Amino acid sequence: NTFIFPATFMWGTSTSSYQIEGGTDEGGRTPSIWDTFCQIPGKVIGGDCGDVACDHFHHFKEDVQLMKQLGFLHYRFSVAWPRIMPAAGIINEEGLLFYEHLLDEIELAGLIPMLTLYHWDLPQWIEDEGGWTQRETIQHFKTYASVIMDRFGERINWWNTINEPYCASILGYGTGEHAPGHENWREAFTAAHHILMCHGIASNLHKEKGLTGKIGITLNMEHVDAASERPEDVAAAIRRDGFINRWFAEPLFNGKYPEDMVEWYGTYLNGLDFVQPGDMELIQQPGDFLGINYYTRSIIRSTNDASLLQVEQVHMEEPVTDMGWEIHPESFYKLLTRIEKDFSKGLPILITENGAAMRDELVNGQIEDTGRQRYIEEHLKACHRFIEEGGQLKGYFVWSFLDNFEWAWGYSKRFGIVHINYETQERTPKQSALWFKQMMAKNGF
Ligand SMILES: OC[C@H]1O[C@@H](O[C@H]2[C@H](O)[C@@H](O)[C@H](O[C@H]3[C@H](O)[C@@H](O)[C@H](O[C@H]4[C@H](O)[C@@H](O)[C@H](O)O[C@@H]4CO)O[C@@H]3CO)O[C@@H]2CO)[C@H](O)[C@@H](O)[C@@H]1O
Repeated sequence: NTFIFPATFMWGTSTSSYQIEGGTDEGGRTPSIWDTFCQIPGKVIGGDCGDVACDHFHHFKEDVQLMKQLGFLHYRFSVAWPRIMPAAGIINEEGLLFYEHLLDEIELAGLIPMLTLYHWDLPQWIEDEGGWTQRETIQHFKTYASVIMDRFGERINWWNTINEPYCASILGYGTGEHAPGHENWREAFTAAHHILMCHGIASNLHKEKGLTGKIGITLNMEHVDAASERPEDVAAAIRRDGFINRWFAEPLFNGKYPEDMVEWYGTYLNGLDFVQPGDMELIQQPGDFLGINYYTRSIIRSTNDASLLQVEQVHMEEPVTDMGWEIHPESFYKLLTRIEKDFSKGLPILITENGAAMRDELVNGQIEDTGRQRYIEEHLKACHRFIEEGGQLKGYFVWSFLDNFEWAWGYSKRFGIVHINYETQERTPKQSALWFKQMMAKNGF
């Protein structure tokens, strides 16, 4: 019962600019879609916003240091587009300088970075122009991806293009639940096609510059089980699987959308009119690795309701996070397995986000987060059984170095291995972070 991981296995943590940085009106930065969205009554638990957050804008030196001391080799962060492109075609030099310095600190501690170009903080001025439902957005993206790549990239070992196109498009324009908060399936599907092109856009800029860094997109995926053996339930689960995974995984690897999904969406796709000649080829570029974010599985059953997919998530109460999310590590094994067979057929796979939000309690200045630790460990064994069976898992970034703006959940949800005290801003590593330090040292509990 030992779990030793490969020699070269990549151990990191991740964050995201809007969720940790704060300094929203500082340093030339202008409002993102989330600064607006967060203000709409009822959209984010408690009214919470990304103002201040963990204030990583001023604390960046100690955070990257706390990583070093926690025995991390890799750090995955994102760049806040609004810090870089605060208005149309301007290039804010003070914003580039924050990341440059952040990168100085990174290399000073001897850490290896991964920069995510897009992690959901679209500059509002772009949403004003139409947001992700306009092709022109892609040109703006180009502008933004070009600056970051000239300014860095002799320096960046790992490029991550889009984080989770599913959330920014589907939840962003479709269900309303993420910024900017639209409820329009036509837009959602239009936006998903544009964001997926930006991965391509950025993949082209990367080769035209001849950079040596690895590059890849990140999809959030979810394993999907039918609720019962009834056929309409089996059908239901096929639809959920197409809706999160195949709609985004298919174009990237095979240059097409899932036909059953295209048939199901029908009128909302307006005959794929948003697809110009050459787009799908632009999209279909798996690059150097597949980034995956995984948290839980869905148990799906069919309904005959008014929703796009006509599906119901059966709400499992068995081991769950503070988010109602079920801990089912076996399913992380079955998802990794399926990703290799379809789509990724030998390309390196990186888990760019994996973690859990449990209720925390400070006790004698320590955090006994046995749930979070239990959850990480279990999924790491699921990650282990997949390696050994010939799985191309090369890396694993624990989601969230720090407790942070947990989107629509606000600050009510804590995913950090390092506890943030929002009254004083002081960082305090939790028992799980101490566990992760011993684990990377022995390279495998
Ligand atoms: O929040 C931290 C974390 O989250 C990630 O983004 C998450 C979201 O937090 C979350 O809101 C979201 O929840 C889903 C869910 O997976 C679906 O089952 C669901 O589908 C619904 C639907 O909204 C209805 O239209 C319909 O009638 O049925 C179904 C249920 O049957 O909708 C929601 C949104 O409410 O999903 C995300 C994961 O996919 C990030 O991925 C990550 O970075 C974060 O750390």
